Amino acid sequence: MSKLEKFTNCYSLSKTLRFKAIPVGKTQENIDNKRLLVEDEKRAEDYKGVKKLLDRYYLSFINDVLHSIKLKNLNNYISLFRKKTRTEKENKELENLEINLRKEIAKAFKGNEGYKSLFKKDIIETILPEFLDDKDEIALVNSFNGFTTAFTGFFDNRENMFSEEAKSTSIAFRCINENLTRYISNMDIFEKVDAIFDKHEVQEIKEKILNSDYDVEDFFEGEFFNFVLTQEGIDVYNAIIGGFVTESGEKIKGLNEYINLYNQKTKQKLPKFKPLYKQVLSDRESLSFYGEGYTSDEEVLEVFRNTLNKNSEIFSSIKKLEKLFKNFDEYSSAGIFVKNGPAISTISKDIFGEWNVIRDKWNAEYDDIHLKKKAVVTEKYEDDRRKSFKKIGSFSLEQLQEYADADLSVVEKLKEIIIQKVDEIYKVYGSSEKLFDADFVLEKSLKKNDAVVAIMKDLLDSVKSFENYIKAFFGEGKETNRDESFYGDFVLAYDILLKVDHIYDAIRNYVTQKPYSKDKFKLYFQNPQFMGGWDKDKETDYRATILRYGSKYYLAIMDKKYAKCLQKIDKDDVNGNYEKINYKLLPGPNKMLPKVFFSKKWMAYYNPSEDIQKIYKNGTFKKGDMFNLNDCHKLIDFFKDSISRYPKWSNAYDFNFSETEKYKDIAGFYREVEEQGYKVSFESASKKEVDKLVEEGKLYMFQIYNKDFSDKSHGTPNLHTMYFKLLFDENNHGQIRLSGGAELFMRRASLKKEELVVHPANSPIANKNPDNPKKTTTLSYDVYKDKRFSEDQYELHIPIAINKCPKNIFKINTEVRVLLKHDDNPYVIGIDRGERNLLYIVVVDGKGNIVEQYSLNEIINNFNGIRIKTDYHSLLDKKEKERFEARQNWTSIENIKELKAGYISQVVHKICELVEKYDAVIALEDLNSGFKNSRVKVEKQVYQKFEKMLIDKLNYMVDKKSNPCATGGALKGYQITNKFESFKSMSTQNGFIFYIPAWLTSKIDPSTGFVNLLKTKYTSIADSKKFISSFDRIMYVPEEDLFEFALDYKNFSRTDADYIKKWKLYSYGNRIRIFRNNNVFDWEEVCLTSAYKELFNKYGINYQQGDIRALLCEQSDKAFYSSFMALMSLMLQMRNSITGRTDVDFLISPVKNSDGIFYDSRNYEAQENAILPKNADANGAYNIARKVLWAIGQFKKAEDEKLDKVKIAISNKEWLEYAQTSV
RNA sequence: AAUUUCUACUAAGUGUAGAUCGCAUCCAGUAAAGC
DNA sequence: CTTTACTGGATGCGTAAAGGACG
DNA sequence: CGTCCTTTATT
Ligand SMILES: [Li+]
Ligand SMILES: [Li+]
Ligand SMILES: [Li+]
Repeated sequence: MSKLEKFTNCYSLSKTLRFKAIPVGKTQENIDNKRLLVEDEKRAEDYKGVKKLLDRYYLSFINDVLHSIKLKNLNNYISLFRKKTRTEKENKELENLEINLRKEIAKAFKGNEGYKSLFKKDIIETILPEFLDDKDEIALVNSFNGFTTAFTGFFDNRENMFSEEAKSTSIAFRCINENLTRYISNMDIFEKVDAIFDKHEVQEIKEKILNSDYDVEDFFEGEFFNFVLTQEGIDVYNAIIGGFVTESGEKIKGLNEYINLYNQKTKQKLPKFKPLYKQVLSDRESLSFYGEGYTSDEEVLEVFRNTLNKNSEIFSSIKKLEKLFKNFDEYSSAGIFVKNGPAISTISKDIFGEWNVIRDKWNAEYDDIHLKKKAVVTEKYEDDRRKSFKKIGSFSLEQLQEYADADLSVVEKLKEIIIQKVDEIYKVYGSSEKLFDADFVLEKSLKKNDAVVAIMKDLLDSVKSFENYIKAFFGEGKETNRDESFYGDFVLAYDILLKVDHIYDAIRNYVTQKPYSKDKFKLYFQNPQFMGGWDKDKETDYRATILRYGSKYYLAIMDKKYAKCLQKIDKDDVNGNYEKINYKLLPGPNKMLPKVFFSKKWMAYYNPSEDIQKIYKNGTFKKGDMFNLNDCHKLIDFFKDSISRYPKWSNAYDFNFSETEKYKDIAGFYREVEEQGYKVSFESASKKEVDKLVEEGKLYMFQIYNKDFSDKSHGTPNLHTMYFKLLFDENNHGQIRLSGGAELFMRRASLKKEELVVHPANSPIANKNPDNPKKTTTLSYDVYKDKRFSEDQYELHIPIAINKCPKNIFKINTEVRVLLKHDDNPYVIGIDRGERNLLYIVVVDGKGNIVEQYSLNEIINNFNGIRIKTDYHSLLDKKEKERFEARQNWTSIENIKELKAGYISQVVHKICELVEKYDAVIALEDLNSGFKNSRVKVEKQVYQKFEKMLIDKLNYMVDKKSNPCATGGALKGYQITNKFESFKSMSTQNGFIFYIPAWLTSKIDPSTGFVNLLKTKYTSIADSKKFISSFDRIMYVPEEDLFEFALDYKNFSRTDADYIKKWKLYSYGNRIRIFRNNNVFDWEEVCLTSAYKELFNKYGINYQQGDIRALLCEQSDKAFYSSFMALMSLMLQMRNSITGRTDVDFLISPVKNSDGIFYDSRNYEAQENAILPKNADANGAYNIARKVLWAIGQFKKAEDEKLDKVKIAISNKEWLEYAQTSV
């Protein structure tokens, strides 16, 4: 109640409502007969074409400056960029260059005298008719002579490219903010990593790529940046890091690939280079050579038959390649060699049926020489054999034959395998023989034809495996004796079998591309600015306006021939009438007031004093050093008077302006003009005459519609349906505004009506919810799946503006802090991410007490005593593998983003219900860019989506049950998050949302606050002795069958964070440890007390004998100390989880609380209403909430002027003192 | 298994509950197969 | 390195009346 | 000379 009511009418945001439009009467008939849709359909294809040529001219104009630009003082900026210590005044110096570098580039585009005419009608009527050289491209631009204003929104998309500000679409942004920092950051890495590069390695990149035209060290110089400003230069720059592939097909390595190889052999971490992003609008042709994909279905076939049939050389290559293996014995068994790699364990199996025998046979050879009888199997001898067994490049056929135990002979069993593999290829041809015939004609498009592709995929994979098998027989020699009589034939065939590798590529890239589909196309009705705005004065100009016949709204469109048809209509007293809109709007007071009252047309009529004309030009009314109060007043009084003399403004609106002596800035005056400048009203217009204007075809008319508008619906409306009703409701005092810019699309059907999945009428359908007690619905009418796509649909996109005039103006992050300082029992919601639970909620009160905790793997809703629980976590898993296995098999890739978004809508609702009920703030994890990456297949892309749709919902929060006119309803929705502009603008707090660090959120004891600040990984014998002696005591407690480890953290290093210091550890409980190598489980449950006893017996230790600290240090053997750490590590292994297993994810603590009992999360997961976390996941969210409860505690001390100075970001040291004092 | 549209439904009969910012442009990211 | 897919973040607009060109 | 398309103006 109390907190939420304050946040209404806070800021201005826009949304868009969408509606199926349905033609009224003869409207569609006259539309078809006048071919209006086909002209817009043909236009929307031509409009994408004219835009392509327009990009051609922009890119040319773009590169005229970027080729010849040289940046002033680029070096001087770069030095400041890599400064190790910048001061806050020195900090300000770097910006002004960076601001001027964008200014230097941005003005260089504008500096051309042809800049301004790139975004006016001249570019289509004049400039592009000159630049273009095609006779057809010249004609597609003439057809658009009428329509240049239809490009206005496209010209806006192009002036952003020439912006000077830090805007993501600006070219100046790309070159300086993005390319430079990446280039300069690479500049620092090269100096650090110059060491590893061989002089030939430097030259090989120079030889292959740079052509010795410049050296590699040249690029990382400051003054060579001007090369990479263009896309053409970047491709060369990105090549140094990435490399490229020549025409000759050699994979040249790049500096980033070399850094990895050094790091993989020496196990160090040197950073890799960042490639540079492309430049705006570049038509970038890649440098690496590739064979172009097939244009059409017919090509793919004609390649597939000709290249793969029996006659084709590729099959002939198999037909000869087998002959060599059948003739294998004839050639020297020392002249043929099997290459060495990891793929040779498979080879050992294909002969004698076992993988590791070829490895194990050779390991007996390397051992006997290099195994002196003392060792027998030291780690070095076992490990060194791994070094030798991959260094070997190949194996002689005779060297393999020696390994095998008789009778088996490699060459005879090699002759066995290959006949089998050529036959399996022969078998796929048997199934696929129909594809090859000259006659055969395809039933369905290749992408719609899963049956024909699986046939191609089967023949291609059967040919791919035989080749991929044979490739290992090359041996990369480089070999002393090669039975070159054999290999010469072998190379002749295999190089021709290598031709499939391009075909497997190109075909995969054709078959797997999404099928052709017809996008919806905007309707214009022969007007470039059709339906731009709703103002009644413009109704003739735009030619579309809204009508109302009770509970149904229509969209009327007046044909070009009859622009003023609806204006001559008057009320009919007796017969039926429509309600016709009388929309009136005054957009942009700051722009519209000077435009009209300083215009040439009215500059004479209003004679503004000589003072005025200088006041506006000198900008004395604007706030700043220029601002004068009385000067601004003179503009306000001038604008006030001239509006009163203005007829179409004064009459249309009812204007109340507070005394000019009361305004503090010109913004205050424009705001009232903006606020009082909008009026929506209706008039009466005869139904019989309007309907006559439809049948005549002078007026087209569609009904605005969604399913809530049906006369068969008795259910709660869609949230957007409410907004639409409110726009014209008389109780909407400007909260929601009908804005201009609507569009009307035509989406032709994409499915056939008869073919759809139909549940036949009067035949019982089965219900899928196992809780629904009615398992059958017998309907008297058909249910077509996706019926909305089986017929042509009209689309109407109506933008609205919510709170265009914000009354309540204050800082939201501050007002949240003010009310948390004064809430006696404030509530906090805790939301925790995971891979075992997608989202987990924990709700706590002002004292840290748990009221609610449940996982959100499954969404539960009840309606009218009907429960339904949907396992959205299962749906995301099955749909994920329905794309993985779809990607492998070339099949269709299912969409999952809708599913994820559909999941969030149920979650987004549940938090808002929780926020409404408990009046609770929200607590999320502080994640920067890095944490998005995950080791295993990730749904945490759901988490990033969870934020967006949550923040968006809180931006205007509505409950569809509250009365719209009441607070929290449709007209007065809550706004409890700062307006969403970008993810990068965010701070630690966003209104009710707090992004809090996750350190020590999970691996902490909720019962006591205990944490593992110990490092236990094994370093040496000596450190373990210093380890043990630090403890206050190590003892055996026999009456409890536990070991007790009392310690003071102050004796250990890097333990400053903990508050209590004095902790007594225990071996209580069981832990989980992962193996390092059949067996039932890949993990085991170690019993701690039953393992300390174990360890203390192996080295003859009297653990019973009082304190054991001196006793354990007595030992002199490494195996005792290296094993002790594992026992030590498990005691502190608070969180025990196992991958992929439902049962295991529990938190167990080694400390006794105030009542002497350990925290086992399992002793809670059984409870329904637990008072502590049930699992390591809920423990996270619980602490995430408490981290904020600490932040609320900070707010309780400070004073209302200074809450902005309160920092919500917890220090690691304050949090431990709080988790241990709270209990 | 209907939907402005998405998700889950059939919810008592052409639908139910929740959510839904469109349009255009620039850019990037992930997965997969081949090399 | 490439190619295909699907997916998402950051920008602009969400306008009437002046302006001009045109038959 | 009225009509339809193009430009414009910045709290
Ligand atoms: Li509804
Ligand atoms: Li995926
Ligand atoms: Li179904």
